[PDB]
Amino acid sequence: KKYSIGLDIGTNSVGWAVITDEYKVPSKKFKVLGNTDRHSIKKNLIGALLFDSGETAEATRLKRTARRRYTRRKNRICYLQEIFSNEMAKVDDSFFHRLEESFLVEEDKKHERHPIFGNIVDEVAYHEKYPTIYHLRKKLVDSTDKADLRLIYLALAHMIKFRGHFLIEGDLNPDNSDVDKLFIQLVQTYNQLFEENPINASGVDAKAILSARLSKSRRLENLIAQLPGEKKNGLFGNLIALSLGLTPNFKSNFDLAEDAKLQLSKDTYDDDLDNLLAQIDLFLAAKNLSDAILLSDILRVNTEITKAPLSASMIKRYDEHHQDLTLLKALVRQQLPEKYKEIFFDQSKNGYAGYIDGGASQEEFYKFIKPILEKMDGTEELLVKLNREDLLRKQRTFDNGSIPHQIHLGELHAILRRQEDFYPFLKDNREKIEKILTFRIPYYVGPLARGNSRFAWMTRKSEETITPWNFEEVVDKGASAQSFIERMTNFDKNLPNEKVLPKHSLLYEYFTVYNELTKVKYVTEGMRKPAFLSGEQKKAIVDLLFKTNRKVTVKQLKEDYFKKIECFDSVEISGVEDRFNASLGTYHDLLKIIKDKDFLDNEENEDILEDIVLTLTLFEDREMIEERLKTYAHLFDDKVMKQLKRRRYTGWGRLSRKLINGIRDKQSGKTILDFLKSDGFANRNFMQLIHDDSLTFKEDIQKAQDSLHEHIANLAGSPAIKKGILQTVKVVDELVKVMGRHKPENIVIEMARENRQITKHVAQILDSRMNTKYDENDKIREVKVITLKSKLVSDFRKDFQFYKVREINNYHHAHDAYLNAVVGTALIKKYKGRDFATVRKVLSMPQVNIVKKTEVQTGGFSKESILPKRNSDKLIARKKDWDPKKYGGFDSPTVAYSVLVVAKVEKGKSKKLKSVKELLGITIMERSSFEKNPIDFLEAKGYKEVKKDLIIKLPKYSLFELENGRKRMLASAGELQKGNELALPSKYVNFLYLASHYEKLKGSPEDNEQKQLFVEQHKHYLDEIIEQISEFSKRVILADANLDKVLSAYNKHRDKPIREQAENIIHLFTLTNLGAPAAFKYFDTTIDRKRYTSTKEVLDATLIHQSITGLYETRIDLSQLG
RNA sequence: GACGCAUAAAGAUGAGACGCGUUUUAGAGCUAGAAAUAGCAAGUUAAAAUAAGGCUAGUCCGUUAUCAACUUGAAAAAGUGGCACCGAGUCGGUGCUU
DNA sequence: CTAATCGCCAGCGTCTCATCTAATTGCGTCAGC
DNA sequence: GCTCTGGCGATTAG
Repeated sequence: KKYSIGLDIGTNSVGWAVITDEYKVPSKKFKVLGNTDRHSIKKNLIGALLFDSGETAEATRLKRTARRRYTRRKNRICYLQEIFSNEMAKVDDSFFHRLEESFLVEEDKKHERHPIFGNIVDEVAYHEKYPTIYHLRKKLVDSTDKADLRLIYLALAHMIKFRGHFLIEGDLNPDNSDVDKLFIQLVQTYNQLFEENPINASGVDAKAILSARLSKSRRLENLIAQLPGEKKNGLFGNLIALSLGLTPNFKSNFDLAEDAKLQLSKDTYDDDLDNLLAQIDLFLAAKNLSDAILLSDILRVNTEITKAPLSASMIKRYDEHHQDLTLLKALVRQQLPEKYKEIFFDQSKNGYAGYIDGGASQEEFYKFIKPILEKMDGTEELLVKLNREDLLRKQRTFDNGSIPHQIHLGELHAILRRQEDFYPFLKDNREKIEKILTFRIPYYVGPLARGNSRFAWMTRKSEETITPWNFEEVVDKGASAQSFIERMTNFDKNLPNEKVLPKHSLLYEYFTVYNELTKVKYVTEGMRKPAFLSGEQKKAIVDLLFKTNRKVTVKQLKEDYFKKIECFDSVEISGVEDRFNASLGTYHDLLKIIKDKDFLDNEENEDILEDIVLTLTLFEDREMIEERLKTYAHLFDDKVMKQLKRRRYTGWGRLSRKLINGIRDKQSGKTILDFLKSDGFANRNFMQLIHDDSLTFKEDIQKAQDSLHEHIANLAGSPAIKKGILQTVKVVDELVKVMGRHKPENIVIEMARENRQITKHVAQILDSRMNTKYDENDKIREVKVITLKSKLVSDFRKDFQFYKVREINNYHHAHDAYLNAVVGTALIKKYKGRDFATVRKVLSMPQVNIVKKTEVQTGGFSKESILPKRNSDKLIARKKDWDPKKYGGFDSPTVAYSVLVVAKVEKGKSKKLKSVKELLGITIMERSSFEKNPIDFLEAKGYKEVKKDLIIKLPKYSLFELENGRKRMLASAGELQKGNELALPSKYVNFLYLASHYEKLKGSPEDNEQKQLFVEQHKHYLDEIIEQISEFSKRVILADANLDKVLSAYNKHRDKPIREQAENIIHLFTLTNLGAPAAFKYFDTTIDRKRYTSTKEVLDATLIHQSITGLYETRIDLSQLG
């Protein structure tokens, strides 16, 4: 007996079929186990498996990072307390305790209920003097009197905890930048640097610069309007750098210095001055103007007598808010009394009371209040403010996302420099506080673990706790920046032990250029066939036409080389379009940088180069590059080092160094490069050298050279296709096992992926898994593995009237797999099947094995939102001591699996034990506690005298079978899902597909009237379809109300055309599809869903255990338990 | 079938940081009143938590992938279910055979 | 003191750095013959 | 040669 397997792979399904030799599906008699009353089930060999798609590991990553940002921040404050503790032991020895316990309710506090002062009068006075924290910060910055230590700590902690962003490097001075009339100093500097009496346009001032946007479309208009220049730099060649930075890196005018090379504000300025000193300013005022623009974009109050602009801006905002509020209140009271209580007392709307106490944002408040004041009188200023987002604003909003940290730090400095006079400790350890504020872990060091994390790579120099003060004396920076890169680069395919070489490297470029050049097929009149060049000619031509220029075309090789002879016009070439795809770029760059010849041509020096290009590829910071290059300082001049350290390379190659240079034969003593250079009159390239038996370069690879999951998990692609592939691999294995341990003859695969290599990998995996019997001479193909496109099956489907609709049932996966197998087997035989009646019989079969994979749930504990306190038993505590009846908490957890527990429980007024049997919900949070010791766990839950052996665990999608062939799957401890299929006969499906798509052609225009005539003489199929649906829904669905609503809805619309009627009959199958109930739409009526919330009807049913294929089964009669 | 150079649109993993949002508490409400109530005044901020927690005690870990039942085995992992013919409402009927 | 109904709710925006994959073009190779 | 779908708080009725 010989058979064949057909498969169809997807993201949420897989379909399998087995055909013997005539496109016929066999049938067999399998046996069942358990305490039931069955012994044999007759099953057909075709079906599908259904699961739910996997998901990427990105979201989890984000959560992890967020965690790491709350562990460090809480430390950032604790350090500060360590510096204040002793001093704070003298003023109030309970300040920190109250700050810690402020969250608890009034009764759980073991101290006073006022955090700061411990009094009522002092607290009220403090809140009255400083309405906000910004008043306190500005007062501490600007005043000169002795303050209280508590206020200093509060201000410092508020600045340390919220510390701005780190996107700008350098120094920023708000005092010298808030004055935006500096442009006159720019004009006078421009006049003094270039004496030609420049002209300018009067009318453009600081405010016009303020309104300018980052988009160059408005920037060009601003620059042409502000000054009509006299030269290229005047128009836009220089002012762009002054306004924002020299973003272009190409010469706009020769007069800048020589060319244009400056960039924006980063760590490059300290070297970019080398561009200007050679051509000695506007470059100093450019920074001031750019800083002025970028700082006045966010700050309104310019500095006159204050060193704190941010606090002044916030105070001004607060005062304007108060004034606008009182004016609006008075006017609204005077002109529209009826709306008053609607806007200032109701929290359920978007009024002012819903803006402060409710949950509305600025946009909703403005959109709700604009029409209210639109029809009023005396609302011009408020209306114009509402269009600029300045009406009744708050201090802490989203717009604060663009505050640099260099602002915050500035204020901190001031707050110390005064109060250090009265407190010696502040002067003693000011630098500690600054370092606490402005310390960040570099992105190339990562976590600071001690070998217990699978994410870290850091290497230490000693053994001691790591703090911001002794960071650079415990951790190692070069050894960490090296491992940050060495843990991601590829290995050499030929030898899986060596690291690859950087893409730009002298050895690698030599290999590439010689490999390309050695196969030149030059032809001449005298020599009719393409010969191969000799070693000395290559050695001459490489330096003649490669070490002097980087780019060479065909003309250069045809003319320049043959100048010594007369055959320059008689040599023709082939295999090159117009140039060579190789160059000695690194050689030319090092020649320009070093300006020396012998150091590059000498072989003995190449080792040094092998490091000079290595570091320039690994590191990215200037400091570490300089530290590594310090070793070779004496080799070149200081100017040479300064110009060299500005060169950066990226990328990596694919061939290591041990293979290109370092391995040689024992009978020749030459390396691959040597042979490729001087093979002789007949030359061979890398591919011919490596795959050669005359020299011992083959066996070296063989002597230089595993579970399934760890090999699957290394493919490239989305995890969904990986899940599908892993399922298919096991489906094939079980199918092989079932039918007598005889391997198939063909396997036909078809992929279907959406957002020609994954198919080649799956085919490789299956072929390597199947072909094991290895011959001894050379290689045997016991089985084949065919690959098929998706067009052929679709054409065979749409040509012979084998239509399909996906809304009826889940039977189309198996039919697709069967058709794939049939078409492939037929097609690989001739180098359109026969007896189509067999195909129709197979596709009209009522028995197909559809199984849904059972799974235990994983994920988050419960819903992420925190709910207000209320008296209920569904609230989950947030910490252990926070009782949800006083602080709120989470609700609606997620269950992992359920358990069938049978035992006694006290009940009734008599307080007596009664036998009971119920399900239970073991949440994700409680899984470990149950699995560690179940008996105690569910004895503390209420039950007692529990039988140990009768406990059964039921994952999601467990299958129960009830009376009259009614199947329900399980979804939770208190909900069920439908589990049956509808097997509609083929003729109804064929008619129903043709009725739809009525207005659009399906084939030739001359062969379409027959389909119409068919639909008019078979119009009366709709009643039969409705009767079929009604009978099925009466037998297995039990949805009488929805069914008799659907019946009336259909009966009311019998006069509509056929197209709409059929297109809406298609919509009615949502009532009978398995899975979760869903709401569908008829013509105009809407039908709501019916959900099964009672799970007590499956405790007397039969529990079915199923295999992945679905043919092996186990049945348990639950009526005998108890 | 696989390997080394010449290409412009998407993804897939890991690291370092900002700005909001939500819960509880603090910021003394007044007057007419027997009562349920009514009239007025105020509103912009701060503290703590941000998966319950763990031991290996780190300025570290805790939402990805894997998962029918029974027998052996801590785990790794290994094993367990007859064949032909006629038919078709979720699979039946007949004949050999352990 | 439980079973059939109808209805409402679910955390979200942004910035820097590094390493891998891959479909088609033309280049010359092996695998084989 | 060449190859979306479970939880939760209300309603009236057996």
